[PDB]
Amino acid sequence: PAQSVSNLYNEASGFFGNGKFSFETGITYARYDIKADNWTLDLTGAYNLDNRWQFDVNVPVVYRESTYSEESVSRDPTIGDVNFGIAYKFLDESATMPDAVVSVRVKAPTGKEPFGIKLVYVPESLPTGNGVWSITPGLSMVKTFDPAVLFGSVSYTHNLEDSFDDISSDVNQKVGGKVRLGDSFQFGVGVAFALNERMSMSFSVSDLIQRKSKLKPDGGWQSIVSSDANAGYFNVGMTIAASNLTIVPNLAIGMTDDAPDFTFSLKFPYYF
Amino acid sequence: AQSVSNLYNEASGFFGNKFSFETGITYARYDAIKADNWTLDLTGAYNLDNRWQFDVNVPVVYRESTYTSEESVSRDPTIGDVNFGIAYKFLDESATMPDAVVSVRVKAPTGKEPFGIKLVRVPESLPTGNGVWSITPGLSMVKTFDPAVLFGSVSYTHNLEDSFDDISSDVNQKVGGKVRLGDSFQFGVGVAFALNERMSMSFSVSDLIQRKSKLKPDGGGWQSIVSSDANAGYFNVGMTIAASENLTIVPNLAIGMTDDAPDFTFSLKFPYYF
Amino acid sequence: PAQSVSNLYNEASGFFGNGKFSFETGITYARYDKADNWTLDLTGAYNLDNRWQFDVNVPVVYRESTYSVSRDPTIGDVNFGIAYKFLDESATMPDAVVSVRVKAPTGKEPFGIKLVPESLPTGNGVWSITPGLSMVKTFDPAVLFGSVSYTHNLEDSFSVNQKVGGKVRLGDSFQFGVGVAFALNERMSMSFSVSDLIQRKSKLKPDGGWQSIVSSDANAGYFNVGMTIAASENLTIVPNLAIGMTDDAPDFTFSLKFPYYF
Ligand SMILES: CCCCCCCCOCCOCCOCCOCCO
Repeated sequence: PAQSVSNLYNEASGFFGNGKFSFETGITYARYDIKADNWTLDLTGAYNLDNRWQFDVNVPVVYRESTYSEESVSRDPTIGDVNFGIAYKFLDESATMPDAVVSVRVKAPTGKEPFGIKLVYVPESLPTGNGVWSITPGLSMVKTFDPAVLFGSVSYTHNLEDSFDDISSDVNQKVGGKVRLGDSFQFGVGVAFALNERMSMSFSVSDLIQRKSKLKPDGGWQSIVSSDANAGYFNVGMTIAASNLTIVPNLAIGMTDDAPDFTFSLKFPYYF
Repeated sequence: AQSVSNLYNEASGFFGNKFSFETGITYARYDAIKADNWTLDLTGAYNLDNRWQFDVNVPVVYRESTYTSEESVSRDPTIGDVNFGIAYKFLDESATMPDAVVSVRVKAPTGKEPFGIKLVRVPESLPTGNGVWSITPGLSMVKTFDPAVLFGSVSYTHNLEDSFDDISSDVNQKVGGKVRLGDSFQFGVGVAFALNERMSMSFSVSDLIQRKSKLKPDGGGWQSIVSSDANAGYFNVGMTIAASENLTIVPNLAIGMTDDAPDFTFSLKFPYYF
Repeated sequence: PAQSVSNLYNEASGFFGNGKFSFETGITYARYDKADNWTLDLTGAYNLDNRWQFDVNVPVVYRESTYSVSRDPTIGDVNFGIAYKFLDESATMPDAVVSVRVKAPTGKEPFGIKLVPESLPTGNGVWSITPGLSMVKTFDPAVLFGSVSYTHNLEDSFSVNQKVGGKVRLGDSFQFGVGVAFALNERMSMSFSVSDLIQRKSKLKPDGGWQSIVSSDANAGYFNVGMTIAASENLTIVPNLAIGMTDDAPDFTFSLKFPYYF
């Protein structure tokens, strides 16, 4: 099973199932237009049991400079909302069947919370995480139809309701409350080709819908306006085989207002 | 070559593979005022000796727009502007020469006119059409340079003048009048490959330029509307997928480039070919 | 050979490999949001032995910035370019090339214009040395390729009720891109690429002290889909869509160019 195909399948299927363990460094620039430059170092380890089950942690690391006639704000490399996945390959591909993988991705509020950030207007700091617990079930198909590998994916992210000491952006008020960050549905599809024994290329489109954030001061449920979100991405990416070592570059053209203008990913999946 | 022919149908606008029925779900996202527009197209088409083609399209228009606080407007499954189309394929592809099709698109103002809709200060309602007739002549050429299939396409939209009971956005007033919607030009090109016996992919570009719109209130004079004209630009990525070689699944992303065009537009078309 | 893999390189690399004298004429449309810009680029070129290439480019610019101001066709910023290949590709190496472009301020400078403003400019109005490195390399069938450049702008001396006059320093600019290309058949190729221009801020000193212009800083992301189609033995047709990504690019840009190899 040549590395172009197997790198292509890993990337698409979300299921690092070439070896038995796997560690991966990723670096991701994103550009928001408030002008804003955001880099993101990801660190991600995964192990495999019975060719069929996968477990993994991911640790994100976040530098962030936002500019607001103009004044600058910063956040130096902090975590990160740490997330762990479990994944299960319920269907192995055949002529009649696709490859299929159900998964669940719990994510925890380890990063700096966006709530309580006062306004000395320009923020006194920038966040690194939305401040709540998420749980994201998800599905992904992949099937080779020589020489196009078609692939696709759905997921839904329930956030869990949490409470907070301070939720006033105003510089004089400790107004405590609690927050339901509303749910999201995430859809995406695309097609990939094994260009040669080592290289593979992919075109894909994904979209993300967030269903509006309710809030409750210590008061009644007053939902945050402007908080619901559509986020459209268009992606061109390879897949370049190096050694066990691999480089995976990707561009993400921001089709929506809420998605960043573009985003350059450079991932380095390494397999023991 | 099932995908060659599915590519051409799609590129040309000319069903080669007698009768054709086509159901077409489309989503489109505007955000400049946020808006989520769903369209459903029923289309039926006859084809005569791969030479003449008549067809009819019936759009159906769900719509939802959003204007500290902020109200929303909606618009339940109302049908849009129906249209009949005659296309004549005057060149056959050869070594020397392309695959040429010339066509007219007669488009009738069945949908809910935008004019009159009183702005309840946010609209009272959302339109489903432009309220005027229009005939749009067009050309489309398609030529292989194996395995690259080049294609092109150009059209002009002449809108006819029409009278309305009310052209005013005011709730408090009713001024009837006439309108000339500014005519529009539409150029676009692209390339397409057959990936296998069932599938094709496409990369394409397109532009729509529109002349400005004029009103005439009674009994005043013609007055053109500022910032009414537009240049809607689009980048397309697409595929053909022969499903039962009879059924064809046609997905297509469309990335808006210009503020005048929808942020994106996903499309699904299910040509059924008899 | 082949004629595509040739023309593939010559766009990616910016280097006339397979020719002595070369002349390229091209037309470019760009929409902003309202403005409409066309540019006619007349490029001449000589190349010595897949090793040195010299080239002259004259831009001629027609613009319509609808607030409604025009600027009838007029010469832009004429530029020339010494360019030198320093690695020819092997199984191991890439086709590397180093380049230096001087761009002289032959276009109408933007600094004079008084605020609908009187006229539209057709050039930044200062000189600029502009070095840069290219790579191309075939990993059958993928031709990977990439670019890097800095852009030093030179200082010069030179708003309506009043009329002040002094020195200006245009921001320096780093640029870089990457892309895969394909040889589709004997006559034609297809490309895909990305690039981001990063313009540093711009100081201005009245006849006074150096004041940064807030806003003059910029980031111009672009995404490009392209082709080379071989017409004659020596005429390529080079179409290229360039979808802008950030607010500082144009919404879009088509370019048709026609390099003839004489
Ligand atoms: C809260 C988590 C963020 C939402 C991500 C959901 C995406 C799940 O889609 C399944 C397919 O994913 C494709 C690539 O994912 C790789 C991540 O796992 C690394 C294993 O090597």
